[PDB]
Amino acid sequence: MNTPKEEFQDWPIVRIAAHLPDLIVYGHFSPERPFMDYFDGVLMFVDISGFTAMTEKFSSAMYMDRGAEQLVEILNYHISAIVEKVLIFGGDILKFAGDALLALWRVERKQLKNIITVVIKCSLEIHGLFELDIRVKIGLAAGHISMLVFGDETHSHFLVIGQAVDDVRLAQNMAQMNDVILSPNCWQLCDRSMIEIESVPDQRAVKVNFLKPPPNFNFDEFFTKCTTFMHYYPSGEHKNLLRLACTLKPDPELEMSLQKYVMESILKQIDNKQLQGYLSELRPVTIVFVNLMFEDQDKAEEIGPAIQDAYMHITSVLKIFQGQINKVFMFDKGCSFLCVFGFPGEKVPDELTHALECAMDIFDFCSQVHKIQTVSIGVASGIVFCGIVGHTVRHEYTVIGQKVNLAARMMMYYPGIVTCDSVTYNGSNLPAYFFKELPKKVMKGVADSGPLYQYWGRTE
Amino acid sequence: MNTPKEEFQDWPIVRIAAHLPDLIVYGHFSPERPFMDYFDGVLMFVDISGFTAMTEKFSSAMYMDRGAEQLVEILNYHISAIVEKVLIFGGDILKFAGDALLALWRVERKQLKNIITVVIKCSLEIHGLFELDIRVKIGLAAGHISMLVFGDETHSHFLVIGQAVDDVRLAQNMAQMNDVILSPNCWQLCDRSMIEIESVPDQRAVKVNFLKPPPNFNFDEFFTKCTTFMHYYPSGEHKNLLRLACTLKPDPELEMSLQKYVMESILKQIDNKQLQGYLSELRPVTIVFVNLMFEDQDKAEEIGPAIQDAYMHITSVLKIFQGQINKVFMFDKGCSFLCVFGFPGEKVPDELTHALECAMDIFDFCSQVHKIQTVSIGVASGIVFCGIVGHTVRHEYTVIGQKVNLAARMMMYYPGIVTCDSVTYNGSNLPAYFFKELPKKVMKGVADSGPLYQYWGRTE
Amino acid sequence: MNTPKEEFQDWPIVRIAAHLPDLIVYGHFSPERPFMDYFDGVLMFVDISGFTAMTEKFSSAMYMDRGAEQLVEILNYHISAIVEKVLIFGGDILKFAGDALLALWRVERKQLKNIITVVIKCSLEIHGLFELDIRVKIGLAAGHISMLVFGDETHSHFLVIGQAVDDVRLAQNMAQMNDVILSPNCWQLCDRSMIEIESVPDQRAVKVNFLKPPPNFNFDEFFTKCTTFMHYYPSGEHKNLLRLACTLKPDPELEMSLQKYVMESILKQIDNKQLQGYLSELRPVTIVFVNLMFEDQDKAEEIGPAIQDAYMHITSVLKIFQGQINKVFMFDKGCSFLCVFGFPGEKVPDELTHALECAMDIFDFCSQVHKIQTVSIGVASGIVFCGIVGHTVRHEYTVIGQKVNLAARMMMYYPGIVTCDSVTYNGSNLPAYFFKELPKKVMKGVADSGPLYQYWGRTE
Ligand SMILES: Nc1ncnc2c1ncn2[C@@H]1O[C@@H]2COP(=O)(O)O[C@H]2[C@H]1O
Ligand SMILES: Nc1ncnc2c1ncn2[C@@H]1O[C@@H]2COP(=O)(O)O[C@H]2[C@H]1O
Ligand SMILES: Nc1ncnc2c1ncn2[C@@H]1O[C@@H]2COP(=O)(O)O[C@H]2[C@H]1O
Ligand SMILES: Nc1ncnc2c1ncn2[C@@H]1O[C@@H]2COP(=O)(O)O[C@H]2[C@H]1O
Ligand SMILES: Nc1ncnc2c1ncn2[C@@H]1O[C@@H]2COP(=O)(O)O[C@H]2[C@H]1O
Ligand SMILES: Nc1ncnc2c1ncn2[C@@H]1O[C@@H]2COP(=O)(O)O[C@H]2[C@H]1O
Repeated sequence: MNTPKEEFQDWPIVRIAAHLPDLIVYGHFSPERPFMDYFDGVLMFVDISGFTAMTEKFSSAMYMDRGAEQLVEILNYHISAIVEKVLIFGGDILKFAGDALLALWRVERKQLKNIITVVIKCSLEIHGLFELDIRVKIGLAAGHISMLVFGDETHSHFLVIGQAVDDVRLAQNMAQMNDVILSPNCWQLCDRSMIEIESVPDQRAVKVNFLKPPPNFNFDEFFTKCTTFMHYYPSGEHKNLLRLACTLKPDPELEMSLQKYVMESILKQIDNKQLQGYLSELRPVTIVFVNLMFEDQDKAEEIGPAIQDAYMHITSVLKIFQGQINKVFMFDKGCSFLCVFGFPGEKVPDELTHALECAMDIFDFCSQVHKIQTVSIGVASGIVFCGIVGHTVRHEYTVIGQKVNLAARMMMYYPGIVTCDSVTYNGSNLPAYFFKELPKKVMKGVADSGPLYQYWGRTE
Repeated sequence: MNTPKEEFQDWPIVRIAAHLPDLIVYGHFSPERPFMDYFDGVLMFVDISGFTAMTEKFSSAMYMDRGAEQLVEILNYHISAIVEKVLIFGGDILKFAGDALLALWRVERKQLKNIITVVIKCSLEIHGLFELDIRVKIGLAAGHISMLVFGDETHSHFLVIGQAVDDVRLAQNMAQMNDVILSPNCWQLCDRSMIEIESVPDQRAVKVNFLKPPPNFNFDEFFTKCTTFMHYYPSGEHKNLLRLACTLKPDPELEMSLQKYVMESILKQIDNKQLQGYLSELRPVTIVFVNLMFEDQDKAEEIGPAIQDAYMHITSVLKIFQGQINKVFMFDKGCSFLCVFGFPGEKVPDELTHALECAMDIFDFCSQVHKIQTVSIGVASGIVFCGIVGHTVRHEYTVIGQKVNLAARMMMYYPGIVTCDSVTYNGSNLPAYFFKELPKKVMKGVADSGPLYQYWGRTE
Repeated sequence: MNTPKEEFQDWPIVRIAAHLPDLIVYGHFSPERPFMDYFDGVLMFVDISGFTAMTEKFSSAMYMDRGAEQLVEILNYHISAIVEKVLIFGGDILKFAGDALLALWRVERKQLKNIITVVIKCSLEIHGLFELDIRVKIGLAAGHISMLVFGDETHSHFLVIGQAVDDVRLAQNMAQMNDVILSPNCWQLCDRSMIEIESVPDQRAVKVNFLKPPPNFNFDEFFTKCTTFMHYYPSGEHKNLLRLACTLKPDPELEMSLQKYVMESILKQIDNKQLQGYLSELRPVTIVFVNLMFEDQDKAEEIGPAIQDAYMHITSVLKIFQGQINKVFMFDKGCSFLCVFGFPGEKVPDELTHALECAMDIFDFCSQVHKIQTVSIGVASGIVFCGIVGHTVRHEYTVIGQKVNLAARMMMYYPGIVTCDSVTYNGSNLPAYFFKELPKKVMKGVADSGPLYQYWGRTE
């Protein structure tokens, strides 16, 4: 009797699971919204620099209208290699945002010290692959982490929250190219007998210099000990897989739960109802970047109800005005929603007007949600890259472009108002007195923004 | 000199062959129609219960318009596992019908006894995989089998015929969930020293209790002996394949012959001229289920010419009225054609009227074909699942739905007339006196049919 | 720590590289046009006979509108096997033209003798696979070879040039079915102690009879020695691949260079923006076969500037009149461009008129380019097969059909004018006095051409 090969089965549930972390795939938590949970872990925030500028260059004539295809290929080639290292070192990729990603090693509190060594080693190997003018910067944090899941009956979103989350962002932002930086708490919890560091001027964070293993040390054996504490590390018969999620079996209840996190146009491609090619594009869109600031953004039980309330109105007005939520994350200050008008299927003239009216509506509503202290929204319009970024086994739809960065910076440097760029202002069919021309601010990461405006709105 | 890997070649002929049994793929018989051949074998009829009800539930809002995708995935996950067991035990899957399938072990007469043991073991392992409220029922028969091939210059269809065929259906219909039932002849021919059974009240068929191997028995060694008699069992260099048909090589004469069995829209997908996704759908259709009854339905030489004659008119009127033959099989009483109006590409309003006029035409013509004793047709309209069901190496296009079952039951419980359901009646643009409202019958497998009607037709 | 499988990555650059030889993929030469380089090598020209006639037959009703699909499958099955042998013996496939291909073993001059033995062995094994009424004929040449690359800022084309190139064509044209013929120079350079031959009446070329290895000879060991001189032979960790090009890594500069050789509609399919199926078709087109003759067609430095100049005008007028360059090669006499009107996306009525006006324009312009001695153009219209031919790892878009051959023969047998077939003449919307009915010539490879015409043009 034969024992024939089992071909890998690439069921729709497995293709769905590529777009999600283990934290959600194996989370089995309540469908109630907001849902909050609490755990401990180590966070790694990896940023490739230089892709934002490459994006502008891939629009030029030299790429012969295959700029989107060439961009996603070279990006995925590099990002895939980082993803592989994260996964092989036992991490869970939570989200991709442009040319960056955020990874988590969730463990019980007593194992944080040893897992931090693992993550530092991972980071140093990652820094290694990049010895294309592209550099990698890495921020690490460790400690208490909260998770929020918010959404409605057909869509779900998650976020991680708390000091470790704020810390990992602060750390990555101080990093110079090729630095691995540790949060203050990460450095207080780490195995100091092995991690040689250098102080960072005016900061309590530190920079990793090198690993200094002791005499009998064997990283393989140590790693193996750490894998006792890693619930989903592929092992035994599945030690040849990058993710346990590759073995997920059809299960309609689980699939119903997981698909709510994934955009409809992505589900269409998963379902072989649309060609793979059409989601990689360089196309004119409007970014609407919404920031909600709270009194205490480390306190999920306070902020979760507010984010949910805001989300319920945001999703509804986006639907009216033809926009979509591409990504949500916690900033240094606030919960941000990266919203996009014009992407795969949704398109118009008056797209600009709609973006601005939608922004004002979100501003007016969210400003009155309990516990939201300040709302800020930046609106910018131009050619941006849209596509699936990452590795075959772990990837997400994301946007990359100078206008994405400009909207984010606008929302940060002009808090409490709705701002737009010049493309949006000039292009909109709105009268000029609905706007106010603003003082020009020098903005981290922005060469020349062009004139900027506040959308003051219809009256006053 | 290198000896590089040969990648599996997934030629169009191999993709075609997935839709057909070895009986046709390696049959090399005459292109004349009708063509009849005669052999012996063991039949297995496997029915999954519960999918029909799942179908109705996958239309509900909870599935978020991915009901067809979710249904076919969970169905294929389960059906694939049954297919694998059948193939590994040496069987040939003849056809899929909804959530059921029919498999054949063709052997010389002296080997029936030993092959029945093989098939019983297979069935018990199948019953095993299912220890989703889904149960499996299995009917087994053995003896003389006839095959009919009928068709025209561009389409071919096959059927198996005779007492063993009637028996395998009777056996499966007495089975309670999880039973394996043997036909009377199967039980008379089997190795009684090993097969422990229980009598079935008012029946000569029996139910399998267990296998009772004797002292020196080794199933592997026994199976190996049986494989001497199995012409296409994958072996040697190809022992890692589920089917020898996976090695089929391009051959335009053979492909021309085999494609005649496969629907045009399936050939389009095989040819990479249409996306895979679009054939899985939950869509409103009309089923027209035609039953032809004969004086002796076990006698191919009598019934073959009649089926061919009926087929020639059916295919032509279906073409006029935009219908298609989805499946043909022998019932307990008769040769049935499962015909569908509205599926992938063919669609209209007046679809209902056309279904009814086509049905009446088929009824009038077939009632006058020599040797057809009675024609019965059931017409029902609703949402039905349409898609490719089975395993990657062996699968077919089929339909599943409560309206498929209702049409089949109508045709059986109201013989000699054309009947329709209420959806079809109310929806048709035909005057009401073309119909007659019928007494309601309690019908095996039908909760509440709604009012039913006879299509009496234009005059009388 | 796991070491998971790396799945083959089928990046867009690798899919591009399938359409090109190693000569271009790893050539890294100047973007200047014309670019010429010089080397030595052995050429093999392999022709399958019989596919041209199969093409006409795959249009017949028996193929049930899947003639293109069936044709490309059976062709690729056979051609793939020839490709594999060429690659495993260390050759580089330069181009496919219909059911023929041309392969190169580039080596330093001192190694020509031993490499010729390798190529003869390859050819004898190829002749072996074909012991479908299809025969294979092989011509071999060896010596100095020039390469020309010509083109503009977005398209590139290459050619090989010189006596060895002329010789390999002459040799293949004398071959009877199943012959392997050596050019005079090939026979003068080969290892005569091992290659037994037969003279060819009125020719200095010879025919291979057999290999006569000496006593201690071991082909494997000898082959291994020869692989020292083969720059890209897959080896070590990559000894299981048919081409090193299968390992190519994303590199936007390299991809920008390589894509210029590949048709836009092919790049669309590579990019998963169009279904694979649609490029295999049997469709009515017009072939415009342009031949440029030079005083000395073995002298790249003379002819390269002329071909470039001609190309610059040809590409521009083709664009106006909706045609495309499908292939370019050196004939016995001249550089020929195989141009096609009507293929995937480009289509009209007046297609015929346009083909003829485009032809006349090319004729008038190219006749005045310095060093072009004579221009000849044949225009023929009918159903031709268009599709990707070859192996998964090495294939190209090409056309096959009796009308392709007829246009080529017209251009050769009626030099110095523009000729057309009867389909083109009758179909064109041009007045009859724009033409001249020509004497009928018996033409190598042409049963009955129908009446032929000179397109005399508007005036005289
Ligand atoms: N896809 C994306 N998702 C989120 N942010 C992005 C994306 N592309 C660019 N950016 C932002 O650009 C911002 C600039 O400031 P930061 O680097 O602190 O934070 C950065 C990101 O939030
Ligand atoms: N693993 C360690 N344990 C104790 N001290 C350390 C360790 N690694 C680095 N140091 C540092 O030795 C450093 C010398 O450089 P700094 O001035 O940056 O700050 C000093 C300490 O922070
Ligand atoms: N795809 C299908 N093909 C044939 N029959 C079907 C299908 N789906 C449901 N049924 C029928 O529903 C019928 C009800 O009665 P039986 O179970 O005896 O026979 C059953 C099948 O013939
Ligand atoms: N393999 C066998 N050989 C002989 N008798 C059998 C065998 N298996 C079961 N029996 C049964 O022993 C059974 C006791 O249960 P029943 O009353 O169902 O019917 C009786 C016989 O049919
Ligand atoms: N795709 C093709 N490319 C080039 N030539 C072709 C093709 N199909 C048929 N032919 C030609 O038919 C010609 C007839 O003469 P030759 O055999 O000398 O050269 C042959 C080829 O050039
Ligand atoms: N390898 C070889 N070395 C020398 N002579 C050869 C060799 N192979 C064949 N011959 C031939 O012996 C041949 C006898 O046949 P021909 O008349 O064709 O021409 C003669 C020579 O060309």
